[PDB]
Amino acid sequence: ENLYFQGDLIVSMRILGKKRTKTWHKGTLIAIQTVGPGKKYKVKFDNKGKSLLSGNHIAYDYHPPADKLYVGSRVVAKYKDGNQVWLYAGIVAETPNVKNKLRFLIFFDDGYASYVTQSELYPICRPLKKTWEDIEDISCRDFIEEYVTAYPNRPMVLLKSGQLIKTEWEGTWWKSRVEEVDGSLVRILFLDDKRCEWIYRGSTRLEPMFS
Ligand SMILES: CC(=O)c1ccc(N)cc1O
Repeated sequence: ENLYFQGDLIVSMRILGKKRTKTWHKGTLIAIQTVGPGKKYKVKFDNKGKSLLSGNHIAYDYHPPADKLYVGSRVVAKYKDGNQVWLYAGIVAETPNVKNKLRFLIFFDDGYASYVTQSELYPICRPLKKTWEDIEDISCRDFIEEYVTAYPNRPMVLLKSGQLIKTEWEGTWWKSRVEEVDGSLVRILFLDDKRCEWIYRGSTRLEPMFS
């Protein structure tokens, strides 16, 4: 059947939709379709191109109130990529507290982690019951499932600036150095390449965690 209303969604609403590039873009909800127990949402992107999407592949164009966000919430967030920014899907790993200077920690679907503000988040409209089950990469999906279900039990390595450690990249161990710590994240310098990455302190990419 063709619907005009479904839960709090209404045909003609402005929304965000997931493109095949896996980045998220503004559009209009132009149709809602049922096939028995299934629902699909037809979106016209601001370029006139159209997709028929599942409810976990659309998000509201508004910032969620803090009482609606939990560890494990499915969100779209601002993803900082060199000098350019995209909207990309992730999972809430931490809500604001004194130790994180009142920020949200996001674990993005590609395995990147970053702190963001409430004004950098958008809630997915129809998340799955197990919110991690639409993460395409198997190793990223299994990590989130264990993290979210074990919380608040979170093994982490205590690190200090200047500490020499081994860090994983492309399946092997690299000589690296701790440059800075920010809450649950550490900035690692790869010593041969002379470039940095922000990594979660509970990641088995850090040899001390792995051991
Ligand atoms: C270790 C880590 O930071 C991490 C793991 C899985 C994932 N989907 C996203 C992530 O950010």
